[PDB]
Amino acid sequence: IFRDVSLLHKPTTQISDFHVATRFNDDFSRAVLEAEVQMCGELRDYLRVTVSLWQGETQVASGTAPFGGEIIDERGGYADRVTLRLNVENPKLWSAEIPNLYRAVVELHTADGTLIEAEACDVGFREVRIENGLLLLNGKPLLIRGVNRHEHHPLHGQVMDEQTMVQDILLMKQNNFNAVRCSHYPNHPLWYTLCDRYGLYVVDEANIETHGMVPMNRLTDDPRWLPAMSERVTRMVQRDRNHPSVIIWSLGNESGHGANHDALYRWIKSVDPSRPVQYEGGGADTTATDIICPMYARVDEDQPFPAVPKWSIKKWLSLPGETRPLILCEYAHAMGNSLGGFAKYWQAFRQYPRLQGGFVWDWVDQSLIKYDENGNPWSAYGGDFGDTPNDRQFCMNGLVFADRTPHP
Amino acid sequence: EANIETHGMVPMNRLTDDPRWLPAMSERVTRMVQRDRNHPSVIIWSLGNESGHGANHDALYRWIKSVDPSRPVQYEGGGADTTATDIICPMYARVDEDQPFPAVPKWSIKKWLSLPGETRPLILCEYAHAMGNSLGGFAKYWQAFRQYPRLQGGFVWDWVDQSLIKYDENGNPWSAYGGDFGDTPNDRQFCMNGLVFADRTPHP
Repeated sequence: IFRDVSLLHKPTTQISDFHVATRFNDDFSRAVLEAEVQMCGELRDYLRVTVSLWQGETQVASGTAPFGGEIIDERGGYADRVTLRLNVENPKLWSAEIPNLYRAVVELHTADGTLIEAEACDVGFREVRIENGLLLLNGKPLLIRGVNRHEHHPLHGQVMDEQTMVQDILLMKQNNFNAVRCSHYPNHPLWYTLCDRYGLYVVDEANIETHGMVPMNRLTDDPRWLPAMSERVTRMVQRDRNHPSVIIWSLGNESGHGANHDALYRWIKSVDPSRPVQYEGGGADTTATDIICPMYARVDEDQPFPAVPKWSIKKWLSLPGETRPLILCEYAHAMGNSLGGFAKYWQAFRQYPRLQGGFVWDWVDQSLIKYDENGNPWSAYGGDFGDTPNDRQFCMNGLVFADRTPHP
Repeated sequence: EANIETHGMVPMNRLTDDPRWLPAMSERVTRMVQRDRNHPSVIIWSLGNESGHGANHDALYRWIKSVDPSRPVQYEGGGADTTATDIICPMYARVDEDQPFPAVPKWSIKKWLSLPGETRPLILCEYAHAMGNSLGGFAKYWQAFRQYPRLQGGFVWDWVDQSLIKYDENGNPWSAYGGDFGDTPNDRQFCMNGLVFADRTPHP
């Protein structure tokens, strides 16, 4: 039990879910905030919902309505849902450069003004789109200066705390990073919130990795695993969808390419078209990814493995028929005395538009603390716990040591 | 290639964008086609050279496509990738470095292909200026050509030296060039960029 345990007391008639969405006009001078709310319990005509948008102390917009959506099909609509739309003139936009945030409050009350209960979330106005081969944020094209980060503490193992999160964030921002990839599973909830607030772009990734199968595909191509996989994707989305920092969804990691991915990718697109989906498995440019997102592709040299070659990044883009943007999910393996050639990458990124950066691999060394004959600590690695079988140093590829002290 | 080059106008477009030259231009294209269309060796039609990019080109390019869809059309003027060419066909674009002149930059060839929205093949109408002691870097080109599919080669510039024979005080011949005929104004050696000398003897 490595993350928290809580108790939540809800009213009988409550808010069961809600989502936020923001549309903009051609120049972003106007937006619409759209909130869809669903409730559970008995539906009584005196029930209302109010969604209010604050900016600080200042209420910017508010909307009130009673349950009951628009007609959706031949049987009608959702009586237990309501969608409000608030107009916001000249909204302050969220970005990693300036994390403009608003507060959204969702009140479930009766008409006489009595509050049954309230929920809330931070809201960031931003638009994410792939357009014409480019990935845009609020209309301009990003250049991702990112890194992959695992949830690792030398002392606590995989238990995360606010202090650690924050440290990481600040180091990253201080060091010129824009974004982080949740290699390779959904993170501790607070993470998104901090990113939302400090300003980092986040790629949220499903907890699915079947690297060790042969071939890699074996389960992901099997309909019998479809359900299990399905839950790893869907729940992630239902949970993190309202955070502004999340700009891209990822189907998992190194699980080859199976029909299960294709389905899940389509699912997402249907459910939340606000973000792009990416998946590297099976060659990095499959039908299950909106972005070419290889790992360890060289700048100028090709590595043409059978079935799944890794072309030089500059070349990959102009392969016949290709038009997607390219962002490396992992590049520049930072294991020990490393990072040679880092600049070559930076230069291509800067010269080719469709090369919108990448995620360095990785943030922290996954070393653990051990103690000697005199209660003296020391950094341990693969196989140091009599662990079998093991990959030794392979767990140390960070840019910073487990204590958060930097490697050169 | 059509006999049309208005390199010396300012801007380059000046006549090719003028409806009044449409007819004249038109005949330079149409007659070429009517005459050479049955030869198998001809695989691509070109609208001319260095005459910028005008509405006259667009029309003529469409004409050809209509009349003889068996071949592609190419024209470099106006940026090398206009709407009047089926192929990106720049001249002197470098392999790896960009030359971003206003209006008509010359991107590095590897980069040019992946510019957003671009999908045509790229073949250089002129590259590797073979003037005098030259051809350095030739290999860089060959290597890109070989690594990138959409880079289907190019045309070196050029075959023979455009030098002419003159005779001395004793009926001895010698190779003459720009301005050697009291010619004004002139571009001197600029007429010698061949891979072979005018006599057809090779340069190294």
